Amino acid sequence: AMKTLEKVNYKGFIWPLAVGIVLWLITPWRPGGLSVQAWEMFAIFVATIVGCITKPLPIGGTTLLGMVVTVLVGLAPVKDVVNSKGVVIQTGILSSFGNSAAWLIAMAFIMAHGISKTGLGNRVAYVMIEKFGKRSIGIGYAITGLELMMGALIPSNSARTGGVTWPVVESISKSYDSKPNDPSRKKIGAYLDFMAFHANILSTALFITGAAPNLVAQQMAAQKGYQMSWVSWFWAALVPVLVATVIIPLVIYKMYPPEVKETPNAKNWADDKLKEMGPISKPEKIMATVFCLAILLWVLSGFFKIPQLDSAFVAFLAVTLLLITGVLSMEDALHETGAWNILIWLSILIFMAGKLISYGFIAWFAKFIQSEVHGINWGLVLVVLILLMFYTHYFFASGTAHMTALYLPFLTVATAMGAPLGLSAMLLAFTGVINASTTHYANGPASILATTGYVKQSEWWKMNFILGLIYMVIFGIVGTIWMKIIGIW
Amino acid sequence: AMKTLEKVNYKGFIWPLAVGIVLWLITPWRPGGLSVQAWEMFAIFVATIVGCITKPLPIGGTTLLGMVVTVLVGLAPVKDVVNSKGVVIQTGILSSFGNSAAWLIAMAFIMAHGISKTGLGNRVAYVMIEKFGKRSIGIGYAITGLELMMGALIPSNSARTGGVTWPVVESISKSYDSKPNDPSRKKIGAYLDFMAFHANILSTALFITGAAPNLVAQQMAAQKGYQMSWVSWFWAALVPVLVATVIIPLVIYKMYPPEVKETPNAKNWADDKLKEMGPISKPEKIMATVFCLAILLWVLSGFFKIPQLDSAFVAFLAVTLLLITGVLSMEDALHETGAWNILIWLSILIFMAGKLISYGFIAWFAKFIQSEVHGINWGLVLVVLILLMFYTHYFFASGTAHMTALYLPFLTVATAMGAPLGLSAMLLAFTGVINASTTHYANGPASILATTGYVKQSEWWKMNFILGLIYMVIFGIVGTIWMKIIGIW
Repeated sequence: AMKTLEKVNYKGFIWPLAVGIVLWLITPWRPGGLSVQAWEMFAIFVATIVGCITKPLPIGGTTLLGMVVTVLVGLAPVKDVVNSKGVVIQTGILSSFGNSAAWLIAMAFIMAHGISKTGLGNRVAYVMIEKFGKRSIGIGYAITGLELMMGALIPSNSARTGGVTWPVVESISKSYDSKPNDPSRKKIGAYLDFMAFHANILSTALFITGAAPNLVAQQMAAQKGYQMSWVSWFWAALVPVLVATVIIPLVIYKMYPPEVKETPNAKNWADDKLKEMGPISKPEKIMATVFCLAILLWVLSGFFKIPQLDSAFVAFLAVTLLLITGVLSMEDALHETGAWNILIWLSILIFMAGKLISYGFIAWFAKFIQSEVHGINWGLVLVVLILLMFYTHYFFASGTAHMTALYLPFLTVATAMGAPLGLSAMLLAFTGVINASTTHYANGPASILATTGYVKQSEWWKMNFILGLIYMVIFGIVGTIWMKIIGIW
Repeated sequence: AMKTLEKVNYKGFIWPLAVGIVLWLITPWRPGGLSVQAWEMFAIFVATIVGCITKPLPIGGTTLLGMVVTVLVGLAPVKDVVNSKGVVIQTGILSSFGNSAAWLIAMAFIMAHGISKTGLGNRVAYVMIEKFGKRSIGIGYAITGLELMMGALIPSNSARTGGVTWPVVESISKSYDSKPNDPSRKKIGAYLDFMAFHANILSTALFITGAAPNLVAQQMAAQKGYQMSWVSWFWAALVPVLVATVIIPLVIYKMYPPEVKETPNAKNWADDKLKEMGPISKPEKIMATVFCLAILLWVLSGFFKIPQLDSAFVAFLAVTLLLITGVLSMEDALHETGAWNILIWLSILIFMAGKLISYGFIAWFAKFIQSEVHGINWGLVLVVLILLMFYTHYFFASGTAHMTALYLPFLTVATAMGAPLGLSAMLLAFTGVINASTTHYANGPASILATTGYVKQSEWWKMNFILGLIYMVIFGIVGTIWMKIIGIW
């Protein structure tokens, strides 16, 4: 019954494969000490990322093409190759899909559809349109304050983004007639999408329990003899985080203003639509009960490290509660396509970047940086190390892997050339937080919010580059002078 | 705006939950030598399967609830617990989803949607409705011939079902107005679904390359000192397979007839609808070409063991070709809910059965049966071993794992009690083939065809039980005397 082919953007293929081909041919001229497979994997990964920007096919199609090409040129098995002694000496593409980040985000997508089905989403949206809808930046500051308060309680940033702030932004933009993948997207949806992302960055920076890279940094710094202690982290971050809480939202507002900037009659419009919506119903009350069990289990996860409190498992059990309760048919959860899309593409990207790690590319880079800096005072060693830890996150889809790979090497560099370990440790952990202001695979929240269709990826990458400059300036300078005002060095 | 709740079948919970609770509560009197964790995992598994038949929720919902319950009672982590030397000492629930069987079947589901989207399916359906179909048992024997022909070439049984025979059955039954999850299913669809399953069983029985358990059996028999020789297997199976090729289709036709048994004008109807479909189009030409590249890559799978020829990867590569050409939009591939349903539920069931293995349940069973059979002549030893090898496949979601677990133990039993090594090696390998006539998770094809909505699972299990009796009689006795005519025992 199909007559013509789907319109495919073939020009989108010109840039990635050309880039890949060119870097393929530069394999004889690799830096030395590397590996031919390491350089080939770098080539395929960069080609795939450029494909995620030039968009031949949606990102799922581009990452599927990348994964298929990866297997085709012999850089990754399909099944895990097992040691002899049980170890997996090289992992295949099918294990890509047993990833915690992807599964947490996908199940969070399913519960967000639950929220919007009940009608709870629009109830929360109208409550917040009444209390801050007068002036859009009021709503923006509302959700940044909400994220900042959640930072100290919900120890995983992806749970905060996919469970709370993204449902809020979606609801609010639906009540404003702002739908994704549409010109309509720019009435308020895109500004609040980007603001949610950077609020998540700020909340991760404020608390040592904002994201797992923070705790990796804490363990690695403790290995070298420096104890971060929540209050230590909090007091070191308080003033730079506040300077950022004022600078970043306003630079976003000037750079990415939200079309509709004032709703002078927001209070009465919101009250009317809450009155017509009627009192809360039993599907919405059930949904709220499951939502607060998800929040409470995520918070207890912070104190009890057990499987039953795993952030992905909390989402799984929340959705199975949603199924047994009757809020959600399983045909409702099945054709909620964002979950399976993110499962495909984010798992493939995490796998390819992990291969970048496992072939010795990041290790070679750490060794290169260890050998290249020698005749310099420790202040400039610190500036250069902050810059390198920042910009190497273009080659990471995790954050925990980034810290595991480069935090202890860079920290040993800094202390080996005279810099004080507490200051350097704090600076590098902060850079590990502000790394998120880069790619769409930087962390979980970046993967959610760069893909919802409200913010194009041109704008995402460019504005994140600008904000990364501002974040580094803020944290570097303000945090260094604040951290000796408090006595850390 | 949701008004009232989705209807949930709560009575469906009584039987599984009752069974689970009682099997939990009799844990102290477990058979002895069995871990409490093995017995508890057994209880959860039986509860989940009983739920898949009593249906408190769709199969995805019940297996998800089962997996959540598994984690809740401390029988499975969420992340893999790794040794401190790379070994995995306990496997978590997220690794379940990097499964080749589930992913192969899911990508085949999306490629079948491609076939039926282009209109290629209905062209194939009308060609065979014109060449067979005036009498529906003609269609049944046609698809049985198709499976029999593919058995010697395409080494994966699920690839044969999901890549070829299921699209054929769906196409034909859509052209016969026999449509799933409704009474209309009984015009011809259910008959062709069940007949496809058993054609796949027979073709797997005919050739030593019919499914992976065959090659596991041959390697184990060589470990014990008996060499199967393709022609060996073919010659030993041919006459029993022919007796089955005559008996089983007729027993299915009498037991499960297809309401529409005669189409007196089938050839002219098919010629009419082929005339009006018009000449083949470029979308269908592209789809047919990628289909036959999939088939040739699957046949090369039989001779070259390389990742680029992996049957799951071949499915991935076929779908990415379908994406590059434009046959399939990526939103088309995203809202095909059968693929994600099969991924979820089949991955969870394979995971739970694996836990059945890894906790030592099947090992205790092998040792118990080793202790139980002692004072009996070897003919009765062979009968009871065939019976046990058949009926233990209710506690297996793989088949390869079943063979790896119990084939060499049962064979050492049989040979240790006087039986001739070639005879029971062949009898147990045949039993491993005809094991499929059991559950809906028996093998890949069983999970595909038992779930399409054409065959209820009540009738599936019951009719599979009857046909399993018939399969055992045929293969056991007829194959034993036929294998005595040849120089085997």
